[PDB]
Amino acid sequence: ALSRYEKWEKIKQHYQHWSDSLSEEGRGLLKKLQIPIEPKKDDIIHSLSQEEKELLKRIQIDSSDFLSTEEKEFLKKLQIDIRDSLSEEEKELLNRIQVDSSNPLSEKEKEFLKKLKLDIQPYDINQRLQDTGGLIDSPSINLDVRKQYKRDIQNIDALLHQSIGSTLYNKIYLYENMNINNLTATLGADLVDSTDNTKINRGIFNEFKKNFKYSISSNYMIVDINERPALDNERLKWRIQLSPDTRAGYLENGKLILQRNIGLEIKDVQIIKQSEKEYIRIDAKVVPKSKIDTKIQEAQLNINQEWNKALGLPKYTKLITFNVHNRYASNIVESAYLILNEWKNNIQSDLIKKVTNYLVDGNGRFVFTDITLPNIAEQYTHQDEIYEQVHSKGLYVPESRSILLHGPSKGVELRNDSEGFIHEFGHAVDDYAGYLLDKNQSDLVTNSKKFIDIFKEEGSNLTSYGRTNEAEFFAEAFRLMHSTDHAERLKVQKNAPKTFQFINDQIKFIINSLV
Ligand SMILES: Cc1cc(S(=O)(=O)N(Cc2ccc(CN)cc2)[C@H](C)C(=O)NO)ccc1F
Ligand SMILES: [Zn+2]
Repeated sequence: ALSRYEKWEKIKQHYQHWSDSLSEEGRGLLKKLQIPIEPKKDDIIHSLSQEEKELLKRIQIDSSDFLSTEEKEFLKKLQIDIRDSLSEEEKELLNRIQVDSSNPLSEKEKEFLKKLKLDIQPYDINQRLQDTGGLIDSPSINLDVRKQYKRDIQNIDALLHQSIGSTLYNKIYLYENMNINNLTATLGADLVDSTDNTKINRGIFNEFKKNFKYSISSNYMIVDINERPALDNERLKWRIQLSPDTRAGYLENGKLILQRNIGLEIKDVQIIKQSEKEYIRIDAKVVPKSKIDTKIQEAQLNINQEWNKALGLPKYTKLITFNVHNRYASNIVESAYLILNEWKNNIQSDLIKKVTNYLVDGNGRFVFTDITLPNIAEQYTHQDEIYEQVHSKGLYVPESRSILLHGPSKGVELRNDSEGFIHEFGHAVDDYAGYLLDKNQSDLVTNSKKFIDIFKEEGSNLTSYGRTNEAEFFAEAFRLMHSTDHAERLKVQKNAPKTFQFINDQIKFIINSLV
């Protein structure tokens, strides 16, 4: 055994001059990176009108279809403060109406929350870096805050000037404990076996290992000099080897902060045992970011050439985009091949071809990303207003004729990423149908005389989320009609006959469009 405390001491000495040279502005900066600054709950609540308090008190927050997971969590802690001023029956009653309460929000509820989200952003450098993938000019937060982020990130980059060096880099390992849900909320919930939680589901594991070949860090990784025993939710244990010129800084209690924008090549992925629980070891080696970007671009070129051919498109149509910057990079890239495969397997070749030609005619894109959708230009160039921007698993944006699919998050009511894609392709089918109906006044076919009536009657029969509005109802019905599960296709035909009819009609109408 090679001594944890001597390893520590030697890395501390390597950075001792650097540490002692830090101004205390420098020190403040590093602590702020480590410990984000949260919103002041009191002030938020103090600023609500009495009518807004009453609303926030009674509102069900997971009914939202646009808030991030971070925003959703904060709001719930905010509901609590609001509520601790009540009777025990009030509190119990208000929680009593929560069981059969999967329903869509009222319009005055949604409008309120959409504006409230501008006021509950933490100031959190590493989160801002990961969310935007390093592209911090993205107009998804207030301009003034955005500029404060830029100054801080620039100053941190300038503090991290000293590399680990030629002597240390192949003598030490660095460690990082991770929650599986921070890479894939989908595989996360089902990689710990259900029979036994101390075991790893070998099938999912082979899937995860399958193309986990590279990884990108767009923020500043905090790593441990010595391995720390896992917490509850920490089933991923990274062991990282740096490169000689990897720049880093010493943090107290045996940590290193690494420079942003590095690449990691996955060298090995194993199941290992640590006190009768199973964990996943991930061995990784720091490489230059550009190397991995080169691999991403070649994959993008190759998936487009493959799909340009299969779709009867010009050879150099830029159709599929990899917008990839985060720790599960290579899976995003590989997952897109499989998603597009399930798409061609479950939808008529003529429908797919005629609609995708329409998207390409409007300079459209299939964007596969691991940054948040508000930070994708296919959304933000057409949605100036932050209160109108959407976080979700998937989005169709008609103004840019693009489908956006966010890899890392897990969609409610979804079995996988392929299902999510097909629902988005449902919005695009709705778009083209409305255009064919009326080529100058290009509107959505769900905004038509007919379909509104159909929705007013059958709008409650299918999925809970189908009850939101005409657009979503259509999209869900379209998704269920092309499910791999046979039973799903028929429940639509039986529980909502007119919609079934109406969609199959539009599909006919589209395929029957020509030269
Ligand atoms: C069920 C489902 C969800 C999504 S989604 O999660 O990506 N999504 C909506 C959303 C629904 C439900 C909830 C919480 N119950 C939150 C958000 C977005 C806005 C959407 O309508 N894109 O067209 C995509 C495909 C799906 F089949
Ligand atoms: Zn939708």
